[PDB]
Amino acid sequence: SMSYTWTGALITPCAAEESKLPINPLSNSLLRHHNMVYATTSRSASLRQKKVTFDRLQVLDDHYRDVLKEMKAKASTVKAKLLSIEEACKLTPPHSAKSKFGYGAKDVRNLSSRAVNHIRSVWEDLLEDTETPIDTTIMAKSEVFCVQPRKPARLIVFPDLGVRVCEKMALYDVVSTLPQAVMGSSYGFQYSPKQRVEFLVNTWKSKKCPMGFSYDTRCFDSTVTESDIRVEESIYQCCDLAPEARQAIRSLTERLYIGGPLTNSKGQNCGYRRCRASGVLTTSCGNTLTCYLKATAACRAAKLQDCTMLVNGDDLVVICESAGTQEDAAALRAFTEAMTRYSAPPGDPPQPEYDLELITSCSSNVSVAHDASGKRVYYLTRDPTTPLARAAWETARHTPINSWLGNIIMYAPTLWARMILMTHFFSILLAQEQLEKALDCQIYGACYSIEPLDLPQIIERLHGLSAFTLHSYSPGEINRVASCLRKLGVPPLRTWRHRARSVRAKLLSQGGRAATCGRYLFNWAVRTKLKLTPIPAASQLDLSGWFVAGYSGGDIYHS
Ligand SMILES: CC(C)N(c1cc(-c2ccccc2)sc1C(=O)O)C(=O)[C@H]1CC[C@H](C)CC1
Repeated sequence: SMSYTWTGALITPCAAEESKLPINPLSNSLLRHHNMVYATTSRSASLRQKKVTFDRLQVLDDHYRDVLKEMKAKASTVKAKLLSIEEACKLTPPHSAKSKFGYGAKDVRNLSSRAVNHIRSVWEDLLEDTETPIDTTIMAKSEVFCVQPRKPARLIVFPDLGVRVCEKMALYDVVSTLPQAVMGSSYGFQYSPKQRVEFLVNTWKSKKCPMGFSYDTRCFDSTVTESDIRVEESIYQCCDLAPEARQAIRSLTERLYIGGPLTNSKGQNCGYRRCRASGVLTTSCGNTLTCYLKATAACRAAKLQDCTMLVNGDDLVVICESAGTQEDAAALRAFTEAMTRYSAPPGDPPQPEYDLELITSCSSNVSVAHDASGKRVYYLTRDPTTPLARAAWETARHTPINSWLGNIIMYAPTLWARMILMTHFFSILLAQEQLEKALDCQIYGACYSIEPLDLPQIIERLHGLSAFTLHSYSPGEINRVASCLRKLGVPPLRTWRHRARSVRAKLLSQGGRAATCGRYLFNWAVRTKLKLTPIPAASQLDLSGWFVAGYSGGDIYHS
């Protein structure tokens, strides 16, 4: 069927939309070529629509039915708990889009009688009505990027806050446990950056002659069919569920997950959806399962050898036993034809790679650096263009989410995150003393409220002391960063070193934790550097739950 149908009404914004980076003193320090940074707006929704709208082609086969059964078999071991209204409400982000029924996120978290009564009614309605499509709002997603040698905005579709709270009750436990029980080590979100690097290396070194490739599905969401969504529910249905949880999942599947009407911000009827809605709790899990299923089956159809998959929602990387240059190009092409039949056509054609560092998955790639000792240490890095553009944007304007804080946590070991991001921001934060102001950022979709003064502990727990001494990065890595700093017009190492030394000092100076920041995060700043040792408070932080499952668009907030 058509992934989308449109009435012709427009996808509208519910407020004004900024697209250009503002001329700002504090923002010019970091990035100079401001006219290169932009934000997507609804003004380009139509371009995205034309690209996501089309009629899906899908042909299942024995390999597909076989992998599905293997997956359903493992799903059978799971027992999922029904979440209480209180626990569900406790998972709702503080600034989640309010309900159109007279209450918002604040009330939901407070457990106010009004928000709770409505959630129950929405739940009762789920147990009783198994057909009526549930309404969803469509909006153009606002994302910053850097011009290219632009990008039309991504589309987001989500239901009312009431329903979202119900999803959590019926499915939170399922989407957080199942992926893991079904795909095992292949499930990406169970890994912190370091562990992913480790899995990618151990998987790589386990083959005699490794051959890997990343696989980019063209607008994965619009490629998800009604069959895929029922196949996905068929997997959930294998869990031991509470009766109401089972009705809720059956009803959420027919009334929301497979499709439904689309309403813009103005109340108008925009059209209909018959594919994955990016804004429901099951998006991340559903996609990870679907992508894993099609890839695992496709790998058998293409005669690829020793298929080790790594899946993160729609992002997919494959590492396997090479069979020869020619043979691998043929096997890989066969793989794409298989995925195309299962309705996962390629965006950019996959390319076999024989150098791990040359593989981009989750917009990242593994790379080598050296620590104080001089021993080789692997870390996860990525082209810094987008992280930096976004940092500039987050410096010039005020935003709910702080990607820089999230990028510093996920990429603390990188040359760019420490040199630029840490220096830039800690400098700005001190100059307004807000090192204690907790900020919100995201990790695998989930929203987190993190304190900037706790970054040393976090970096040591997640990446290890080496992250503070990495040096002698790879040739490829410095080229990228160089090329990047040249492009956006960012001041050279010389300038950052100088700014860091100034931040370090004013940090060691003022106090305790802040001094810890200066001593650890900026140890690369001084020549007569202090010998770094394990930070006590580190093993005190509850990093449980940080890397268990993906929640992109799932409206989740961990406290
Ligand atoms: C002087 C040199 C030893 N160096 C270095 C600069 C590179 C750089 C490359 C491209 C653009 C800007 C800087 S790479 C590279 C390295 O260690 O290989 C360093 O000391 C850095 C300084 C920044 C620290 C976050 C990590 C350590």
